[PDB]
Amino acid sequence: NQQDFRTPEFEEFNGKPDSLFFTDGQRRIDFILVYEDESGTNEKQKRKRQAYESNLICHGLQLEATRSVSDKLVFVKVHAPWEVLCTYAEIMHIKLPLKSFFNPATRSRIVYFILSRVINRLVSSGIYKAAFPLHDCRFNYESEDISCPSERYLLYREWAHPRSIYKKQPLDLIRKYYGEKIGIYFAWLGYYTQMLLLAAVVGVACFLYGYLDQDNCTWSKEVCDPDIGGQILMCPQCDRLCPFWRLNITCESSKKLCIFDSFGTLIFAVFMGVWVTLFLEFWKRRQAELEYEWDTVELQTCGKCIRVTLCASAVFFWILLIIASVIGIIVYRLSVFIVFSTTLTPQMATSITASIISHIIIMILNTIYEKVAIMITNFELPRTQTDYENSLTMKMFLFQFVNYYSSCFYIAFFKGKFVGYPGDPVYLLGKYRSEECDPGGCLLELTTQLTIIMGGKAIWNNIQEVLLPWVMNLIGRYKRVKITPRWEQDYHLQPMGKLGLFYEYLEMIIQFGFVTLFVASFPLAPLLALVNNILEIRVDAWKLTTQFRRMVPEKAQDIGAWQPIMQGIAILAVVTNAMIIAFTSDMIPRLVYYWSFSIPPYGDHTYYTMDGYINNTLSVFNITDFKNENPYIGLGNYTLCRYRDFRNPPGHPQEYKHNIYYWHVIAAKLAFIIVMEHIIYSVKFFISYAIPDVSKITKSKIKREKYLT
Amino acid sequence: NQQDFRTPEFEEFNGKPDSLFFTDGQRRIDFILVYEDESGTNEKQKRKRQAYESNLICHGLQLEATRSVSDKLVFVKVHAPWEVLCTYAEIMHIKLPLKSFFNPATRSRIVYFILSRVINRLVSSGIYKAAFPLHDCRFNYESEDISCPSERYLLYREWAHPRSIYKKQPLDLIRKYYGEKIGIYFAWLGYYTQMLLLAAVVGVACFLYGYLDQDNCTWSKEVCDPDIGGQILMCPQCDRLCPFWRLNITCESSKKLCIFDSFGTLIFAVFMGVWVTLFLEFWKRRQAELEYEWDTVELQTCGKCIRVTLCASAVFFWILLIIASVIGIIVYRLSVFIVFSTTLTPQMATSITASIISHIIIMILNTIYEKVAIMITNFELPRTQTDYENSLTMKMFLFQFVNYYSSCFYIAFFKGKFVGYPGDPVYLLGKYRSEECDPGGCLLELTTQLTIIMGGKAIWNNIQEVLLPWVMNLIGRYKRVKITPRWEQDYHLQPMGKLGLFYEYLEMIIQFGFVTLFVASFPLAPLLALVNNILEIRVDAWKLTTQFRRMVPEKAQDIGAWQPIMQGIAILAVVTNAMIIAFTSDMIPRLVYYWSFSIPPYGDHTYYTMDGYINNTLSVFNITDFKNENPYIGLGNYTLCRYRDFRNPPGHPQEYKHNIYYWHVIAAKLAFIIVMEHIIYSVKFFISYAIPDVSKITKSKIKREKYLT
Ligand SMILES: [Ca+2]
Ligand SMILES: [Ca+2]
Ligand SMILES: [Ca+2]
Ligand SMILES: [Ca+2]
Ligand SMILES: [Ca+2]
Ligand SMILES: [Ca+2]
Repeated sequence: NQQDFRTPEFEEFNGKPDSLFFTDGQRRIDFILVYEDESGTNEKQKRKRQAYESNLICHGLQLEATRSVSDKLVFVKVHAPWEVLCTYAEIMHIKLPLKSFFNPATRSRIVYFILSRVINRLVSSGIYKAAFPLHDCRFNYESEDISCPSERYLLYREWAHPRSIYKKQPLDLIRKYYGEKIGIYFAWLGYYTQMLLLAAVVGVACFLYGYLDQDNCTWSKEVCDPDIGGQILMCPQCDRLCPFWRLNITCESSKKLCIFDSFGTLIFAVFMGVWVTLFLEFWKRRQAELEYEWDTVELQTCGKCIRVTLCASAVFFWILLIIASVIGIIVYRLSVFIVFSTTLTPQMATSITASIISHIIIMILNTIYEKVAIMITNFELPRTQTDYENSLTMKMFLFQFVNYYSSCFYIAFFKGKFVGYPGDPVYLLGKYRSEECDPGGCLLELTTQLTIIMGGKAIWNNIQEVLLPWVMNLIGRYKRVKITPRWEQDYHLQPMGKLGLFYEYLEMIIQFGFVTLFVASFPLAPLLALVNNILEIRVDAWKLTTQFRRMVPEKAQDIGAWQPIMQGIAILAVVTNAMIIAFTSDMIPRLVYYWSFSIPPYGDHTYYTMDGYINNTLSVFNITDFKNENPYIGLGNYTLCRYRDFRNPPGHPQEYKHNIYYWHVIAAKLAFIIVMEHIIYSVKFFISYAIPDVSKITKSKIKREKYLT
Repeated sequence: NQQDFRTPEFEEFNGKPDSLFFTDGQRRIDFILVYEDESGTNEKQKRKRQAYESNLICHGLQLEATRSVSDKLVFVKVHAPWEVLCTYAEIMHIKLPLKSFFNPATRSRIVYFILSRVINRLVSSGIYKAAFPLHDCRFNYESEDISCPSERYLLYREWAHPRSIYKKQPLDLIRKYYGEKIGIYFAWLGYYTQMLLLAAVVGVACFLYGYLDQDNCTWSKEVCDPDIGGQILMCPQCDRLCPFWRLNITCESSKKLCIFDSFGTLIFAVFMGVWVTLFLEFWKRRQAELEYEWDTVELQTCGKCIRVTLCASAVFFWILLIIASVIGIIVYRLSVFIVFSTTLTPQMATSITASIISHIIIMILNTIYEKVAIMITNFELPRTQTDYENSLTMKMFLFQFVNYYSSCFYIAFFKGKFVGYPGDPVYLLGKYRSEECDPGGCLLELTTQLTIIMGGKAIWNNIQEVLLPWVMNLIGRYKRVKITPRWEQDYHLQPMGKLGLFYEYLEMIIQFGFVTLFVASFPLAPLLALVNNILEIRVDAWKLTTQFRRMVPEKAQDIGAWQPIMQGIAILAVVTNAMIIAFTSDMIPRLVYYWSFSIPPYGDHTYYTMDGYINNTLSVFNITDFKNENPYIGLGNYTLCRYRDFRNPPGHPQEYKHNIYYWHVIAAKLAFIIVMEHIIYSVKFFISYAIPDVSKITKSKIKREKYLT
């Protein structure tokens, strides 16, 4: 309980480069503690470190220290004798196999438990420079020792190296080497990849059906027609800066719509609801199977309400701030301002530099959000580590959810919806002319945004994720910080800090939200997600195996707080897809025209048809602007312009007002929303109620194991 | 293992009327087995009974039999010695209080467990006439024995007698005497009564707000106006049998609407969604509290799929049959036919007799449904008793759900909705003129039906429930089947058969469905339910204590399969209330007229107002009927009649077609449905997520008990 003595066997030796044992070689190394003490504060640090070491030795752990070959750095090897391992395996209910005994992962876990009981506070408060377990050997080179298995080498060769991208991951080996948390994360990623493969095959089928039926979409042919669509003049989208544009300029865009706005996309949206339900249920079954196999199950007021309300209010305030930041696209404006202030076509180079600066600002904002969430959680800390982790997960996920989906939601649901008509357009404030929809359409803009986020941004994210730890290691290597032992080699690696796997989970949860919430836009989201995940498994494995210092293995029977998050995203996905199809997409007006507006009562066609849809939906507008300016007159000599709305034509008794067509279309949209939501929710409830939570084989295996034990 | 010997101490004695002990008096009676054997089948029955008795005695139970004072009836008293009780309390993990030992309830439970291990099959197959525990004494008279506590007498005096209706139930005493199932049922009933009191106070507040604001509802004043509402002629509701009726005849009805169709009802519907959420959550908390207090927690393929599909198809077929039976009101028609074939104003007597016959047919149909559900479950029996009970519960609940709510759903959502217009009315088949809405309105009809079901039918149900066991006992008493001992007295009581508490739960679940699903009609449903439950607690207690033979105590940590049923009813209630308000109620058209149809664009009023609503919603109709008959001409000389729809007036370019008003109203209804459903579901999710499942005090109490033990 006192600093009776220092670490015994204080001697230096690094002759063996791949030695995981002590100088004698009988007992292996289960932990390494790195500190520098040779050079008022220094004496206090020395005293505290000596006291901690003496207390640790008093518990039975064997510690011995060696100075670094390259001085003022001291590495203390920590090993647990057999009696200590047995007593703390009796204390901590570890399911050993009963018909070298403990694999190094569980040995390191036990030693870390011992360090925690009497380490994190010391490391944080400059007492210890580092504290970490040891890898077997270099990932690319076999271990010199023959007795010691180089399972890190095999893990790199068959699972982490890109040459083995097609091989299924050795999840048992991953769980054995890194622990249950990493293993369950990678198992979930693989299962997600398989389900994405299924959804991607179905989505490609629907996309191909839409693609083959391309020349037979009448409205696009009318749009591209120089007569039907070439003689339609559209009102300007802004004051004295947008010109009267004919519809022909959207012709190419219209073609893309016939591939992304068709009944195939609706069928695929229904199938995607079903697929999300199946994904959740079969993940529950697989999670139960993993719980059985890996034995992951183990056992170890007014003021509070006011604090909770205050923290929730602060979270809501910062969420609003992030909403304003993203919708206000202030990052791009700031990047442009910085580029202009600071100083092979110049346009593309300037765009690339602006994008790079925007990405840097984005990552800085992300770490700012992390800091804010940490501060808020500390402000309302319940001091329970699991509860603290869940609360921080929820806060950070909300921040990232807003930061990533605010632009998409604005494009889908709030961009161009409230614009009025060219006469008396809506002005929110002194700021004028709330932006209207793009000439191609809001659905096409949303599809383009999703393609950019899922196609290029995912690749750039993977490249940055694979290069950042490598660069951080390379700068240390060039910093000069000849043969090097194992502990020093692992010391010069980037330590995966707290909530390291949290970001890996968060990236995939954001991808899942992109795939499910906005699947009504384009059916190729599952395919892009599939490609990204196939790359992501290997990039995460490679960066964890090589570039990152080994973490203490943990245990977890589930992905954690992400399960309710995914369930909530699944619930929200039905509503979001229904809204996108009804509001963002133009399929409902086309269907209504085909079934109600082309018949004799409201048309001149004897049977249902789609021709004339373009000419019979664009409301006319004579140039009579309210003087509450009238920018149209100065632009050109045009007299009548047609806009995308269902107002009454000029000269009507109630002109520029919603007619029967508008309310019929609105009723159709709302009825579609209600029908789709109710049908999809009923199907999801039936599927969840008709699927066992645990696997059929797992029940029998558990029963047999209980019978035999 | 063989019939070595018969029951020892075979002797007769009934001198002590309230003796729960044997003839000696040292050991009490824990069970009574009643049989008759003194008079080829008889010898086999005798041999089997003797073998069973010998096997039972071999296990250590002490049995002795006495012949009835009034012959051929033999009662065998069964008692368990101390060693047997100890060994089977070690076998069955009973939480005894460790700082006469076993109360008679648990003694009877243990003895019944012993009987089952080596009784139900014997009783079913005529081997034993009966097998039951014993009450302490007569409910109205103190036990003669002083040592024996007459807790049945106290239970009747303070909880079951109607004189103690206002006193809170002694739930601990109920659990001690009857067991955990009965105790938890009564605790749930009491908690339901309290929550109903809260909801009823709020509903009475809303009803009073609607009642005070009665003279200021303009549309009812217009309806009752001899000028505005007296000059409106309505089209007949049927062919050549309904006359042209002026609106004045509905004036009184309109007044009632101003009390049941107002913003107060909407506010109360929102509050009722919130109240259902709070009810479920606080019941979860109370259930956890009871689990702690009473220690209720204890421990003891293609062909199958084809069988499941076949059984589900049969269930669906019978559900459709019950739908047709109830909507077809065949019970009332059959009762009228029977009355006419068989044979102080005659009208009221005939109506009362028809109602009595209808009630008899209803109870016969209920037992038929029970038999059908039993047969289906036996057809697909998984042979697990808990699973069998849950499946039978689901089947019987579905049958009763249909049988009780089909009429209400038809009135609310399918009666008068699809009628077309007087020109070319819709004919489903050769059967003509699908019935239109009542002149008062579908909402008033639904409110009247709910009042009849909740107000009078509940009282009649309570009267029948309290009289049926009493009559069945009285007929046995008059059958002559002088002093009588305890076992004979309890023998002459109606045995509460299998799933006896199932019906008690089912009645309250049906009442809960009536309260929640259709609360948008009238806000007084919680008050009527509160009165009915206040009576129901006492009637159930009285009929269980006095008129029914005592049941073996059981254990259950929850109400059972009824919890998911109530959760599903709660989920469906939001949708049903939204549909009722939007579709069944006329509030949405009134709101639209006040905000959109009374302004200058569609009205002549400078500001928002409700006057002129009646004259500006009833579509006109000139007498021009299709000849696909034209019954209107022969009825009278009227030329133009006004009907409740939004078709175009005659002479319009597209006359008798839905106009902009109809689609505006439909869009308003659907938007209200979407908004209300989403808001209510979000609020329910937030409330469930912000309420701990277990009580705050219960957590600390469990922690303290674990610390001290
Ligand atoms: Ca990545
Ligand atoms: Ca990653
Ligand atoms: Ca399931
Ligand atoms: Ca009753
Ligand atoms: Ca009852
Ligand atoms: Ca809760």
